[PDB]
Amino acid sequence: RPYACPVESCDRRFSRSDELTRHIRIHTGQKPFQCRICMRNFSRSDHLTTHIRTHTGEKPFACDICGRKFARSDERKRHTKIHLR
DNA sequence: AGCGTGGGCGT
DNA sequence: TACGCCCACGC
Ligand SMILES: [Zn+2]
Ligand SMILES: [Zn+2]
Ligand SMILES: [Zn+2]
Repeated sequence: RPYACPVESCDRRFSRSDELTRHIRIHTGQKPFQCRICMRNFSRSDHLTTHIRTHTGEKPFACDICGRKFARSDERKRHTKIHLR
């Protein structure tokens, strides 16, 4: 973690330069991705793709046990667990 | 439950 | 650099 955040309030260190650049955004308020539908702005590309799903209702991940659908895999993961109890 | 959003990192 | 996953936390 040879990359440190120069913001005198922030404590963060990163392994690559791109992690730092990305991180900077929290400091600068830069939200480079706009949702085409609601115009809302987002700091990341991946976050934008997942948020759009809220508009379209697209759910690419289904539970293997019950077939319940989710917009995100993390949502799926959180859910499969319930089948243990 | 739904979903914003940061961190780690393969590529 | 940039993307796009996973993974996790928080409300
Ligand atoms: Zn910082
Ligand atoms: Zn939107
Ligand atoms: Zn299920």
